[PDB]
Amino acid sequence: LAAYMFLLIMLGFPINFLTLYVTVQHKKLRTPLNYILLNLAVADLFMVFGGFTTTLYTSLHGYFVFGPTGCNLEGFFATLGGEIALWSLVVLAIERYVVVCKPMSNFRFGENHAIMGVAFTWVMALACAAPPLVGWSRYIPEGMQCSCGIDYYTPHEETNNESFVIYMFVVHFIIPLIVIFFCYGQLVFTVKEAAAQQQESATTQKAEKEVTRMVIIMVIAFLICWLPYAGVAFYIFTHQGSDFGPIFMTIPAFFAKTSAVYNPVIYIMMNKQFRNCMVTTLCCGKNPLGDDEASTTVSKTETSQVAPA
Ligand SMILES: *C/C=C(C)/C=C\C=C(C)\C=C\C1=C(C)CCCC1(C)C
Repeated sequence: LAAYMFLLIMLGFPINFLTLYVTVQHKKLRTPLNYILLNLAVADLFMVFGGFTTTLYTSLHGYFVFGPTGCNLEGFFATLGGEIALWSLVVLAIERYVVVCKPMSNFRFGENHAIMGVAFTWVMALACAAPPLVGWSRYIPEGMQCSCGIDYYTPHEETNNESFVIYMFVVHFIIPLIVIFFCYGQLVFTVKEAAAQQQESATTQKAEKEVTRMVIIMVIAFLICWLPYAGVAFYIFTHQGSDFGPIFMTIPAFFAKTSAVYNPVIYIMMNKQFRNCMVTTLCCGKNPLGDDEASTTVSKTETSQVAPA
């Protein structure tokens, strides 16, 4: 595995470099909709803790085995490293969305709760600590966490798979999905809304028009894995290999390593710097005539202005 980890946690880093500069680039004016590279700093930098250091050093060849921990990009930083993306998109997706999901909540603060859902976030990182760590200490369980082996995992992996496949789900792509939908009914105020994510979505304060590329990606961000894998990930993680689920994994662990590709999910920058703009040159893009080179802070007295752009 060490060099599918370069094919594709290198080239993953550092075009997660020219991605993961960029929410340490300034440390942004973080957070916003680039909390996503503060969430996916602790989740696509930690997906390098991960695909360099320990899951590529000690981490799984390299090492090992080890353990370590959850494997631990896989148990930890792909909870975080995909969980956090499920979240980072129950917000983005559909941060059409946040702001019209919700109630724009104060004129902000349909920030949410996404800032404050960043405190929901470790709410499901103390709550993907809670089962998770007492997932391992449900006990061996601590199978491919500690072992990286067994022997609940398998006699009887159904609780254990059969609860977390069905435990993150249980709710985590149950209501959210059903809640979470609905203002993914701000996805029917979005299906007619790319006339809104176009003009209150090429123009709802922050980074957005291309915001509408919103949902070119964000339901292929749904789909990209998490349609063939909501398929071959639910049914996979009935788990049931020995020797065919894994292996098979990779493929079952490929597209969430081609969803460690925060590249066409930084542009989606977009998102702070595709608005500011309005202007003379170029696109990504915000009306578009030109789109530049305007707004900047406050968010403008001129030339691509003030709810800019
Ligand atoms: C690269 C390896 C990965 C991403 C390993 C595990 C993936 C998950 C625990 C996926 C969680 C999710 C599910 C089941 C459904 C909604 C989307 C999701 C990514 C949060």
